[PDB]
Amino acid sequence: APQQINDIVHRTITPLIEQQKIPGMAVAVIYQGKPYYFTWGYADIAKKQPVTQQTLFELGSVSKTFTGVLGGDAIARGEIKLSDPTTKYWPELTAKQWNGITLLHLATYTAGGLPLQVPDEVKSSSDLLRFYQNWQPAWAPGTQRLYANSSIGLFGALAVKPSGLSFEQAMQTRVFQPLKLNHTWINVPPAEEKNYAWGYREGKAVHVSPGALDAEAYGVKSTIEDMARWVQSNLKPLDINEKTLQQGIQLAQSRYWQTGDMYQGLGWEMLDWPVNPDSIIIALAARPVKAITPPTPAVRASWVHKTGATGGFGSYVAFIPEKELGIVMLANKNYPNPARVDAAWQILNALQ
Repeated sequence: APQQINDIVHRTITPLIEQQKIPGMAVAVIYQGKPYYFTWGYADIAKKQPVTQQTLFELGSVSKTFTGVLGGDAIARGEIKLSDPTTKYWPELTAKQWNGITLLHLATYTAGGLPLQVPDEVKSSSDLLRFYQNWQPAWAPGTQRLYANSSIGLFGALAVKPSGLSFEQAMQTRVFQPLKLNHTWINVPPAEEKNYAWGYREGKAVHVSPGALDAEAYGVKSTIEDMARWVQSNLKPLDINEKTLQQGIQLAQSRYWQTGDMYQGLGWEMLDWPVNPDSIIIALAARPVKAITPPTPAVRASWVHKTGATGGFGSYVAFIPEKELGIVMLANKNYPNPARVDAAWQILNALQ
């Protein structure tokens, strides 16, 4: 643990935790490819359980990076193509609006305004079918980006259909296990409950609620050690032995669409490096997108990132491949995104 790293980390995080009233936090910095870990505060306030390197946090939308890489791995296996119509994998989707919507549109939030959330009343597979059949697009496919769990969540479900595996089995077998993410879960097993932090919302201890497409969009829980390993795998996919997984990582960091200074990958979002935090940083923001035709392969000089939240948790991951530099920040309070990005940029800027 070089003193430069200790110093910038603690000097940035301590006041963050103070200002944001975060009960507990874990941070990993990847510096020249090696991880360094830091923890503060409480995984469970009532039971006075500390955050440790083994504490599980809800990743929220950072889960989409796993879905994106799982989908990439499926493409690499020749199981699906991003150019395939959604109806190839769900022929029961017969409503006319689906003509022209591809798996690429689903993965990148460009299907034409699918909603941020699947409604709470949607539980069964028949309920879900009805939901997508009834949805009325605001826009033609591939014209506007609207961040949507109902969009990437559907991508996740369809992407695994040819494999025969459940989404959780595919993710375990094809992503978690190969990468040795042995403390990363869609469903937290009873044996690991001792390590599962409570989230805190308005001072109340909360965990994520079950929902349709939860696993695919927002349901991964993980430790700071596994998340550091996830960042290492994404910083250097070539060091991964499994050919289709290596390829899938690369596909998830390709640039499919541009809006402003940002490029949409599968799960991951990217900006050209160098970049200031103001350019890096609303319940709904509809943005016109330009297609990148054809998509740009993963650019090493990029700030690659994803913010994530559940009711009680706030996470952030960012890395720069050309510099072998990265950070994961996991907290059991959902605090504002700009504060996450500022802190990450401050740390990585100091080390870069």
